Amino acid sequence: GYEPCWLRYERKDQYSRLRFEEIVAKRTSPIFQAAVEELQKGLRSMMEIEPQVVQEVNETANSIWLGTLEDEEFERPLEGTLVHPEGYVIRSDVDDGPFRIYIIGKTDAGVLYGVFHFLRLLQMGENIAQLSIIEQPKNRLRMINHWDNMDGSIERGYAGRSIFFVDDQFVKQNQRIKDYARLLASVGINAISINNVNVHKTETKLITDHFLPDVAEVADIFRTYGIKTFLSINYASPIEIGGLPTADPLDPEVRWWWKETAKRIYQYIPDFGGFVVKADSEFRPGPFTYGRDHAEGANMLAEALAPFGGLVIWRCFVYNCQQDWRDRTTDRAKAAYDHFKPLDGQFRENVILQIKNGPMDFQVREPVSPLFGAMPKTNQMMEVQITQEYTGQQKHLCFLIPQWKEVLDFDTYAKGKGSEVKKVIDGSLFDYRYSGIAGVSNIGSDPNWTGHTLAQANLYGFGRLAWNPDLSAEEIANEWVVQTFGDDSQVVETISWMLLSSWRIYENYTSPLGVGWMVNPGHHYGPNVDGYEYSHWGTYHYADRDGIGVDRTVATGTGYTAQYFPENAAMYESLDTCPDELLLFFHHVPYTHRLHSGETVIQHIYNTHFEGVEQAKQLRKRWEQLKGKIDEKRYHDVLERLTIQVEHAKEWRDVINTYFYRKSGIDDQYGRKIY
Amino acid sequence: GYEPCWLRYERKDQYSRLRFEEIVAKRTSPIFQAAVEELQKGLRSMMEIEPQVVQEVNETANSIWLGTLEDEEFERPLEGTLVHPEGYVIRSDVDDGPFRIYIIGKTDAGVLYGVFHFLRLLQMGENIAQLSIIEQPKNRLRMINHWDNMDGSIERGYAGRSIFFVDDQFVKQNQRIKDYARLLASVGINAISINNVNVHKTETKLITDHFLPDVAEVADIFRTYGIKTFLSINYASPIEIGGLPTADPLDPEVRWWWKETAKRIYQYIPDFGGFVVKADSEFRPGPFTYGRDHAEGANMLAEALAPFGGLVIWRCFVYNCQQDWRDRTTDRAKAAYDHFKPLDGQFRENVILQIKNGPMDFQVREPVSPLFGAMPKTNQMMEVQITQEYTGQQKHLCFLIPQWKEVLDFDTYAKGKGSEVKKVIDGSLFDYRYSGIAGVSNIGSDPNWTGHTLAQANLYGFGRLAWNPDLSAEEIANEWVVQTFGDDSQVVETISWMLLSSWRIYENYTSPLGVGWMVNPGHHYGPNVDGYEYSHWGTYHYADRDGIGVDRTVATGTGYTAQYFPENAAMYESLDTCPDELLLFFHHVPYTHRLHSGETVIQHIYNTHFEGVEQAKQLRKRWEQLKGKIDEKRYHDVLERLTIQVEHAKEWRDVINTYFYRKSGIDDQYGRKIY
Ligand SMILES: O=C(O)[C@H]1O[C@@H](O)[C@H](O)[C@@H](O)[C@@H]1O
Ligand SMILES: O=C(O)[C@H]1O[C@@H](O)[C@H](O)[C@@H](O)[C@@H]1O
Repeated sequence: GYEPCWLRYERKDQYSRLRFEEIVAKRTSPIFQAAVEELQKGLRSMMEIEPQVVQEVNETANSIWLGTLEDEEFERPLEGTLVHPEGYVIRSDVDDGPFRIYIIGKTDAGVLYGVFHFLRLLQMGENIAQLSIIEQPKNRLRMINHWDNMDGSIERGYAGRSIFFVDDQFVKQNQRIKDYARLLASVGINAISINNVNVHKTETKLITDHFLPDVAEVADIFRTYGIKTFLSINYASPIEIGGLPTADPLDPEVRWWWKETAKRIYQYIPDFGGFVVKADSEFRPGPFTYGRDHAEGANMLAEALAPFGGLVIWRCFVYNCQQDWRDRTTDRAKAAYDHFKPLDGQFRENVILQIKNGPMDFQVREPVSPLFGAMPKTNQMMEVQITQEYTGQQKHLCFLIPQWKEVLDFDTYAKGKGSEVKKVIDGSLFDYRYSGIAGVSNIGSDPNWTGHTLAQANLYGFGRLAWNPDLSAEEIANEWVVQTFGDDSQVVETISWMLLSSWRIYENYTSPLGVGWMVNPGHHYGPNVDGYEYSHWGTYHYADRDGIGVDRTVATGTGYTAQYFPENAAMYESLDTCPDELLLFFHHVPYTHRLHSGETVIQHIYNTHFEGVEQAKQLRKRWEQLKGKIDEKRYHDVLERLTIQVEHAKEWRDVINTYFYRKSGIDDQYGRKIY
Repeated sequence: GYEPCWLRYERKDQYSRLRFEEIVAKRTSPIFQAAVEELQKGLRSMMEIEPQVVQEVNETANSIWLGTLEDEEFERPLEGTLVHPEGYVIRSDVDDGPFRIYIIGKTDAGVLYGVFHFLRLLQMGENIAQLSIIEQPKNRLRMINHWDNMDGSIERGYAGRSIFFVDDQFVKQNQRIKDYARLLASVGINAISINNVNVHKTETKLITDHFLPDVAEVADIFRTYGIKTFLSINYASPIEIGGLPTADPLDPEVRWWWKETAKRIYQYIPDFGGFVVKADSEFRPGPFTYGRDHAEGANMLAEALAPFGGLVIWRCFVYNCQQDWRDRTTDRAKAAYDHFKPLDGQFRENVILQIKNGPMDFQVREPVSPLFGAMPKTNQMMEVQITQEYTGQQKHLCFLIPQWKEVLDFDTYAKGKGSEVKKVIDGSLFDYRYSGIAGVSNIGSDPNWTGHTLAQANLYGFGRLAWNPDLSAEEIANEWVVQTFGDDSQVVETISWMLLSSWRIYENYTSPLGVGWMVNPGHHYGPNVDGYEYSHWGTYHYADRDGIGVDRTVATGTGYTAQYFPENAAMYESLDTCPDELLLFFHHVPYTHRLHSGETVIQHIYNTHFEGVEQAKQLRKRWEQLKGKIDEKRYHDVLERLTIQVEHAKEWRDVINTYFYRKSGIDDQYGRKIY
């Protein structure tokens, strides 16, 4: 019914087989059982072998051994250096006898991640005669957030309907949820929230007996793949389901009601991860409704979960969603830092502030949120958007891994040089107890799971970066393409090229120089330069007949640059050093202002919009050269979306070029067609 | 549960009573019974009298006599001149004996309209000692179109939910539908379509046995008040409910299926009015879907209804709803004439083309649709929009009667001078068998029926103009206000002033000089200059840094002016004679172009937007001076909307002024505040 994505386990030829007679499973916990089952599946499918599962080694049998440190006869120095619970070692025995592969995990989940790594090696055709591998995740939380509603819709879902819910209930049975867990665990994802952060009427009851048995069945499947389950919650639940007159977190009965709710959930799900919370945002209720701050409001929930080891993931996407467009002092980009930096040191230790990559809202380019690096005493995790709300909605190709690496490698200088975002959220810089990264799911019930076949690369790559942010975009694309489309070197170079250039191509024909937006309101797809320009969401470009851009300087504008540490604040504050790609985010400038590229701002706009369309056509041409080397169905699936992309890109190009010709009155340098 | 609107029948003082002992009802048909009942109701409520109903006159009793010509002992010369079936005469007997009032109708419905006229006279405090009145409607069809959906919603409904439907069924019982019929009949409305022109899945079945008993119960109530019932239909019904493979009107089985459907409906409703049809518009299905023209498609339905006397009301709101904004040759304003003028002479005589007042879509100002006067061989009726989709959505006050009179009195010169639109649609100019006017309903389940209490004036005035287009706006406002709020001369002058100036006030702060639109897409409420400017609906202003407007001239633009007869075409074709209020509909001009008013276009925009807000404040101030002379509830109801209006008007003013300062770079002459 659906694609295997990157877990194809394609049958090898006769020159690429392995000889094994036994799999040694030293434990029989559900996680180990899932790990053995994946190994049997991959070996049968790739190697056409079915080794017998045993729980003690046969000293003359060729085998793969699965165990933790405490199951080892001899604990060797490599595995002895593991410190992370989900770490593992893979090593080939250097005896001249039988062939042995040891997969040694610090814990059961480490064996599962090691089993997927070993199968990854086989899919990629790597020689395993002499493996010596050690792997430990850098981020403790490696999470997916679902925006799924129980009516089956998905908020900002471009890949079909919910695979969890339909008709205000759980889908019964679950085979697809198991394969989804396999996919998530294969790239190391260890946590999931199954319901929309906008928690509506039915979804509020997910924390009540009416639905907890269903929640628990889903949690049972994920637990087997090392994944902890979370629920997004309605902060006003004490009123809406508890019959309380208030949801004030300082009200004693409210506090008790959340404690009782927590106790009840842990009776159904003893390892429940915790709650995700959108509060006091976009008209969703929160502590502010009762005159309290977010430390008071998070802490109350945190105390309810604390006896059970749960976590509060408190989202920092908070801002004035009723801004007066006339008010040029108010800057939405400043809101999250101004709201949360003052609260550093006031939160309970099982609270994690979840912060999007940028301070606005997942635009094709945004500078990094200044909150990263600014709260040494508070756990932080980054939120990225795998579903492409403003990056093409899986109609346009957009591999997001390069952008995420830019954010992850951005140096905040919080503790001087070498204070990259990745060190903030991996908890090493400030010693955070809990931290990491989360991504808003791009899947849905479409058979290819992500809408665009090539958007599978974004779910894959999210997981790889969450495991190790230092992985290059090039090697992540290489692994994904080889596993999903095979190892033909023309196929590999071509799709890797498409992926790696796709984000830049889409940026080129959409909003210029980091100013964001210029999208149709509502569904957010396609060009509309003035779409929100006189609205109340805080999203303005201020374009007029002379110039464009948001003045966020301290010298003459909103002062947003001061939220950065001095090295970055100065870079952005000055007109002459601000990087071109963010210029209009930080400065209001005349259309004739000359960029570092030598282009005027206006001619830059024309150039990237004309040239972006030419690059999308090139994306399609290169895919077409792969006909015959890709199966017909996926070939045509992707080709159809690239053609949709090329046609829509022409619209972006012409709407933006005409808008700006109409305003600026300045013609294209090269005389190209502006309507 | 709801307001009586203009049928308050307020108790008179002791110096304003009438003495009657009998009502003489010469017939006992349902219409007469409804007429007697209304007279008893009004006399009891106003006069505190309950004359006995009798069916033969008592020669010594003071009485009101109700009958048709054939019930008269003596048929007098006045009533003898009646020719229209719904005409009536009211005359006081000039005998010195008992007091007698005769209400003599050409038919039963004429007696009902005469009964409402007589009660209108009493409400207004007129001396009835010596009445001699003759009244005959000018428009044969005086119709209301409902945009009600069976889920209870109303498309472009700003006055609550449907009073007909809820939960995909009919509301059972019906008292409110009876009072609604009383209101419609009091202003002479004689036809109604109860369901949205956009006919969705459930609504398609309104022509099937599953719902026809319900339709018929509603039709029974309306029939008693002289109103014929119509249904809007889904042109694709032969496929969606009939199981046919096509809905091609030339397919023999499709033709038969509509004949059978017509026969079945007339078994439930023997005087069924007919069908309203939106076809080949806004993605709704029609003949074009099968490669046929609208004469072929209307005629097929017309033949199905013909044996039963039904009518096909075929809407002319047809256009390219997938226009390329780049294509400046295509002009949505030309579409209806180009589609239907070629078909003159091809339609069956029980087809009526229903044409909106203007060629775009009910904007605050549009020139008159050129189809009026252009089809001597085809019945035409005009469609107006009583619900205020683009004229303030009943948040802003907008009495539409002055605009409708401008359209009605517009001289097409189709047969030389004196070829006003009103003569086209009343059928006198071309001898149409069936013709008239329809209005899209502004009511809903709100207790005050129209959302804005003062929008009741629009339903009232629609009906009065449909009866007699020559009535002045001043006397319609005077009648409505006196009946709804009483006769205090400060109350009367004030509300009449508010009504009569409201449309101009709202135009002043919305789109300038007839160009239309500049509304938020989707719900269509409030300012958004570029809202549809790069969309596919054909609605562009072409504003740039130098100028604005649609060039619809023959000399250099779309040639739309040529659709008018020569006298109007030349007026609009020339830059110097085109009236200011339509200038940007017809010409693209520089912001510095000087109007007949002496204003430049840009300064005109600034002036009317600043001054419009000052006029809305004045609307509120004048209503406030009426406190104490209006009941508290309606006083506060209206005041709340006027305050909403004033605040929203400030938004319109500032968004449009800033947009145009940003584009034009030209400051306000007077130095007023432009953000
Ligand atoms: O992050 C959030 O909560 C919000 O992000 C926006 O990008 C999106 O339009 C919303 O659907 C969502 O609820
Ligand atoms: O007249 C029509 O059919 C259409 O008129 C528009 O003014 C309105 O936006 C639509 O809701 C409607 O269906």
